[PDB]
Amino acid sequence: ATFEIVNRCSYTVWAAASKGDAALDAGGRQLNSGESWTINVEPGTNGGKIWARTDCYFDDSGSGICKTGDCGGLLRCKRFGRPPTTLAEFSLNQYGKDYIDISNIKGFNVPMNFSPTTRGCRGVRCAADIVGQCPAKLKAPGGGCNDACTVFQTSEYCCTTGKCGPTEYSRFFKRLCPDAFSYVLDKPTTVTCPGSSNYRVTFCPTA
Ligand code: NA
Ligand code: NA
Ligand code: NA
Ligand code: NA
Ligand code: NA
Ligand code: NA
Repeated sequence: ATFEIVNRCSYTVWAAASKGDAALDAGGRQLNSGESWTINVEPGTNGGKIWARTDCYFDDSGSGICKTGDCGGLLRCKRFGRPPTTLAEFSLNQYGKDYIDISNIKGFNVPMNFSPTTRGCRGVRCAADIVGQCPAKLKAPGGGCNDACTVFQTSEYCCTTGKCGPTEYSRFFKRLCPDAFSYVLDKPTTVTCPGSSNYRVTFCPTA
């Protein structure tokens, strides 16, 4: 499957793509404002994620640091990124269909649209100014808006027992972005697409 990743932000981002225990395609790349990077994701990929990283520095070996979404200091991510990270999430070719969503469960750093480029389903978007409106206690000094699990490490925010409810913090994310997951047991906003669809992830879609 192809994913075109497009940076419409006025600032550089470092795109990242991983399924948690491996890179997808090259795993990461710099995208200056306006640049597009197309990756190939193997059919059947389960639990894939794409995200933006901000304020990165990398040496020639591709080692360094980002202020949001850092994946163990690598340009080319093999693992998931450090919150806060707006997440494009997908599982492909799962009994004949693809499943996509956007999640704020690991916080928010960059606004995002995640849409099919082929027929048969709609896209999802979280493009509100969540960083600007972020509750004081969730603001990440390094940048972005943390989720409450990251900040407070409670069973209720992290849904550790599989029994949690919405919270004042999850409701903030849900108010600003109704079409993204705001906590683990949120009413799902997953979209079913035809199996083997192709996609576009756009950072700052309303820029
Ligand atoms: Na992101
Ligand atoms: Na990184
Ligand atoms: Na998530
Ligand atoms: Na506030
Ligand atoms: Na939260
Ligand atoms: Na936007």
